[PDB]
Amino acid sequence: GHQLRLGVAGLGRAFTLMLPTLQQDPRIKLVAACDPRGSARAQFASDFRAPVYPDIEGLASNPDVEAIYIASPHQFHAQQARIAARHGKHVLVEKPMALSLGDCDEMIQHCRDAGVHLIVGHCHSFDTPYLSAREIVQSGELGPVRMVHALNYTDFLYRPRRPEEEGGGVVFSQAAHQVDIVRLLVGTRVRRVRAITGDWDPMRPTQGAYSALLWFEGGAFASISYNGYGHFDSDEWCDWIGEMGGDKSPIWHQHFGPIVVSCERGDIRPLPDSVCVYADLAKERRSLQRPVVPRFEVIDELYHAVVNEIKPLHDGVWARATLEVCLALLDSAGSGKDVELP
Amino acid sequence: GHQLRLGVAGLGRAFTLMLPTLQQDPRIKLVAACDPRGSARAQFASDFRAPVYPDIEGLASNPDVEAIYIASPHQFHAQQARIAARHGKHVLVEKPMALSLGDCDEMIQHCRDAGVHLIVGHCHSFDTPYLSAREIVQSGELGPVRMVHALNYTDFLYRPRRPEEGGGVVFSQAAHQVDIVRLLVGTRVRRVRAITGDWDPMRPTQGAYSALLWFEGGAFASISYNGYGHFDSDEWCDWIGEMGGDKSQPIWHQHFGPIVVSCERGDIRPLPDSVCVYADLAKERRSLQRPVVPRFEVIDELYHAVVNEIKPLHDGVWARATLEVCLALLDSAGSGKDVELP
Ligand SMILES: NC(=O)c1ccc[n+]([C@@H]2O[C@H](COP(=O)([O-])OP(=O)(O)OC[C@H]3O[C@@H](n4cnc5c(N)ncnc54)[C@H](O)[C@@H]3O)[C@@H](O)[C@H]2O)c1
Ligand SMILES: NC(=O)c1ccc[n+]([C@@H]2O[C@H](COP(=O)([O-])OP(=O)(O)OC[C@H]3O[C@@H](n4cnc5c(N)ncnc54)[C@H](O)[C@@H]3O)[C@@H](O)[C@H]2O)c1
Ligand SMILES: O=C(O)c1cccc(O)c1
Ligand SMILES: O=C(O)c1cccc(O)c1
Repeated sequence: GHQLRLGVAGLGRAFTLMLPTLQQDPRIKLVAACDPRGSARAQFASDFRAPVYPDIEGLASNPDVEAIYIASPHQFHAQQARIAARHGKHVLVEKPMALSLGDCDEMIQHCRDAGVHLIVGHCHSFDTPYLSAREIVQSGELGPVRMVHALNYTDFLYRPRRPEEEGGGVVFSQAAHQVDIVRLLVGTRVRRVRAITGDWDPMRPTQGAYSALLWFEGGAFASISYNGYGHFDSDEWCDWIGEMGGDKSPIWHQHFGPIVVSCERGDIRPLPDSVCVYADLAKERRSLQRPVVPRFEVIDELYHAVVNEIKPLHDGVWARATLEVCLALLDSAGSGKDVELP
Repeated sequence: GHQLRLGVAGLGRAFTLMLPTLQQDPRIKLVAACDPRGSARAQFASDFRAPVYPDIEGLASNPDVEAIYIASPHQFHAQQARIAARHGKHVLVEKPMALSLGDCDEMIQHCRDAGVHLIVGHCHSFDTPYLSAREIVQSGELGPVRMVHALNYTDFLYRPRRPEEGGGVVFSQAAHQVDIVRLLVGTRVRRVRAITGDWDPMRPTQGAYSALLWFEGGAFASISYNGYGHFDSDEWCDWIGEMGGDKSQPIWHQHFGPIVVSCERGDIRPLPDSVCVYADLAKERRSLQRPVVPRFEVIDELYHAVVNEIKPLHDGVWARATLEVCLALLDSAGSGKDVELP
């Protein structure tokens, strides 16, 4: 109802990252959890005075549960979403939604059939500075987007959230956010992708870096670069605020590295603490409110979908679209040619 | 001799940009000029008490001239270099060397045959911060280059030098970018994929681009440029402008926008006032000396070529190679496909 009664499937790293949000947002009450590990279940029952289960059948069968947050490893998402849906539970599943388009399709179908909402976990494209930059684009204040340039230099490869890195770890985890933000901002279909990955650390035989071109319906183009190898830190270019809102040198908004949106008549630079507008008339630092609850935008989509029936932007269809781009990046770098997106 | 005796062909915008350099560098004496404009000739005779001519035949026939600086519009370069060479004058020609590979070939051949040195005008790849970053890469200190990311957001399209506008921002602006990237990686470009953007009717030329470059040995670069004068990426180069000025009279080095060089074991960020090295052990701001003469690196190549016979890095062959990449960018953007380089 007023307090969304949330069950959690998979009490891992994603869950723990999401916890301050679920704790501090007054719209959420944690009512149950499942986890195959006894020590996680035990932690949760203690922490939230709440029933726990070894699996999703148990969580999904608890009728007090209204919605299930899926933070299990990716290969259980499709199954866990299916079971939640069968039992009339709305679903918030972490990025990645799934690692195949087939899993995603099934997920969409099952939630569609059960008549429950399907929203995809935390993605940085939920972050207020991007929603706000999206608002500018959609307002027509600067005309349509023509070019987007995005870059993130991080230490993901060596100081990550571990179980995400199946090959292309930084694509499915890191490019997911980047592509999502770019899609949010441009607001049209990706039609073509061309990607180069870099992989130059034997100790870490996975792709740690990439550069990609994206062509969008309507003729806007994006370039996105990522480097996970932990040397230069591009938070220097985001007013020295880290990914999770923290100060580097009472939080600010989350972000995913320097991004410049070029509209026909001006540039938008979303920052963790403001949105900078460069138009031919004025140069503007437009203030943002400091978030009281981190990642509250995630809870907004969920709360409004379940309580008010408002179709959420970050649905299954949306997330599957980002997955498809991510698969296309990997195919492009792997094969050395363009991928065309239907 | 000790003072290189320099004739100037074409007293245009390039010349005037180069002038503080030619004035202040003690190795240079301006001894003669040609220009089809009587008012430019008159200005020069007055300023430098020096003989002037309507054309290159006159400048080339002055036997006191040791070297000729060609600052004429591009379509006269090949002819003016041919004539200089015929008369045993060394040649410094502005970027662009020429706009066709045929012109360039002729230029190389003529200077080769006459036994005179051929160097290509100012290019930002001459700038000390890049030479210094090059020194690090070539030293093996951080291992080979694996990735380069370069971007420049400027007001070129609307506040340019103006006789530089086919594909104006490619031949003028991407020339510097590609040159810097070539200098830094230090191997051949093998492949290019480019998108250009052109979204101002009042300015029906390409004002923006993003391109992928593959290099021999597997390094890749991505380069982005946007000339539409909104965001100003000098913000990311310690607020120092292209020509070394402060944008918050001793000045700093010249540059061509934010560049990050990823070597196998570290990143190099060349800045107008330092070279930042991010290696696994330490993060280092390596200081540079403030130049006494702007663009002295250009006079170093010329002076050392003519007086000491040291083959210059920025020769005709080198410059032609950047032109070839630039043609390839335009061909790639213009068509929907990769261009492979010989
Ligand atoms: N690591 C991150 O920061 C992060 C962020 C975004 C999304 N994700 C996604 O969420 C997934 C969950 O892993 P994590 O990164 O949160 O850390 P993690 O591996 O510590 O957490 C996953 C935990 O979920 C539990 N789980 C629940 N149901 C399960 C089932 N049926 N079978 C097996 N285990 C089950 C397991 O005990 C497992 O340890 C990741 O694989 C990734 O796909 C992770
Ligand atoms: N505009 C710049 O700042 C800049 C920078 C780098 C290189 N360049 C290159 O140098 C070229 C020179 O133009 P500019 O931009 O310096 O400005 P500009 O057009 O003011 O100067 C070029 C002048 O050279 C003179 N000239 C000399 N010999 C000539 C000849 N044989 N025929 C005709 N004119 C002759 C002309 O009077 C002409 O006006 C440009 O076209 C460009 O290719 C320009
Ligand atoms: O959504 C997240 O929790 C997250 C945070 C860090 C990186 C990543 O892959 C995802
Ligand atoms: O090399 C130059 O003199 C120059 C100066 C500014 C920008 C440009 O296109 C070229």
